[PDB]
Amino acid sequence: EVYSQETLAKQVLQETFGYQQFRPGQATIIDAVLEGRDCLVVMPTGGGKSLCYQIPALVKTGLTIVVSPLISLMKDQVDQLLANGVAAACLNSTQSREEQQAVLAGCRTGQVRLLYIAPERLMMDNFIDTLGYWDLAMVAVDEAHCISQWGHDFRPEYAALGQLRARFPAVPFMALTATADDTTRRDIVRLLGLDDPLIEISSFDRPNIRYMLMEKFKPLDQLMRYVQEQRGKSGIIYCNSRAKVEDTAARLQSRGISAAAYHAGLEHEVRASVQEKFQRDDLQIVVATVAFGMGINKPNVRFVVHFDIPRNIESYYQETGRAGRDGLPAEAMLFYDPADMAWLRRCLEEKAPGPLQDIERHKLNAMGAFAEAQTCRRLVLLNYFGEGRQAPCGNCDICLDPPRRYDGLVDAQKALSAIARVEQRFGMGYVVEVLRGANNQRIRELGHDKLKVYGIGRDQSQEHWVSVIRQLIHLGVVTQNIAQHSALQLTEAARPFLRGEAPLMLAVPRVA
DNA sequence: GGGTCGGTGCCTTA
Ligand SMILES: [Zn+2]
Repeated sequence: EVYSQETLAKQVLQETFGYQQFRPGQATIIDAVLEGRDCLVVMPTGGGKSLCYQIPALVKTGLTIVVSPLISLMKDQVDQLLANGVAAACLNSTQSREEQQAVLAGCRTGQVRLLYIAPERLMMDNFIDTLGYWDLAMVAVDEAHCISQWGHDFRPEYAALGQLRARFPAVPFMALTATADDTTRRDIVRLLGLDDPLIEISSFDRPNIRYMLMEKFKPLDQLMRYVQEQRGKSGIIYCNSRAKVEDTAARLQSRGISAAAYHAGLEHEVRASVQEKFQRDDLQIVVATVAFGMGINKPNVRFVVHFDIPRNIESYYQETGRAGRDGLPAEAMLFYDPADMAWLRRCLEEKAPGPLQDIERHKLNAMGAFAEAQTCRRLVLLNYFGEGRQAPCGNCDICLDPPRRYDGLVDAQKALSAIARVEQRFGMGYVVEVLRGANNQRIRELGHDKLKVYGIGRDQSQEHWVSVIRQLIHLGVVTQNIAQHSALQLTEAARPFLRGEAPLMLAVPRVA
């Protein structure tokens, strides 16, 4: 029968949307849902995510409920559908009671064909009761990765949508998202109760995006230099904390660079104005927390900067994926400091042990492995998402500037010697002063001139040496014990490196 | 030389 349903779908594709043909995989997804099967759609490339549920919604007789994470997303999606003559509506707190009653009346009557709604509203026990007295044709959960990303802590009603799926077993369910690795895919199936879903995964390759990493040495200065080299094209700078995004914004506005902070601490209409100025290109740069995310419709973001490393590869992929949507060259730049990773691990140890923390820890660890990789950045991303590839890309920082290594036994002995010289007590900021024998008070107030480690490594610049110590921490030769003021202690692997018995190769740092 | 670093959003009708 399959041919009959697709022709009805093809007609909707042409009549209400004006498009000519289905693109590869669109037909197979729409076919599946039109014959009653559940579906999980992971579409990082393709741009036809919304059509995958909106077209079967218009072919099926009955109501389609679209679960949506953001009020602004609901409104934008409803607006586009009404512009196409489709009877779409949404429900949210910003409406009046009279407005909501009219939406619900249209739902009972069937005037409304697609209803956009947040999980917190839909999962109310009495609301689900009134659903039974409608003609429900399909449920589609947009940005379904929220089920897993938020359903366990931030917004628990995202994990309750399975209760809805169990209440209406004969109504097909769709989960659709742009970013999801294997763990997230199975979690969506599990928490949503999809019954043997068709799983369709498109490619994660964005050839026009250039993945770049720079080691954080003087962060603000490097961030200043990178932006001033962008010569006024649009971009986003992500940081962790609201305080940081507010500070950095003011520093760039101190130069005359068009830049504005964005975070959830700002009143909402401020958020709408910054998002709108940015999108109409009257604002060059947005400094932002993760709050600046879903629903940003801007085709010409030319750079996305991560001033702080994200928590997992999915977040990094989704965030860098906002760049170069027009297909023209764009750049992703990550300012990496291993200290930011250890800060992220603390935040994780701060939470309850168990399987959820085990996964968050592995996701974090994989992100740190992406940052530390001495191989094509694109090969790490693609394979992490299960898309097998071995050919390096030629458009990452590893491919364009291959790593170069030098014998570090000399420099690492000079460093490993000077860190034992303090008896495990100084931090990295202290220890690197003695290796370049700069003149200051505690190198005499404690008496740290009468060591031959003082003034031994002025030969090379400051970035070179703290890079060495970071490399030794990564190899397990030095620890950073933050339980005693970030002092560098020495481990048991340190021994053969001071003796010169073990060979050692170190990479030069990432610098522009 | 400076994060002393968390951060994401629905929904309120006793
Ligand atoms: Zn590459």
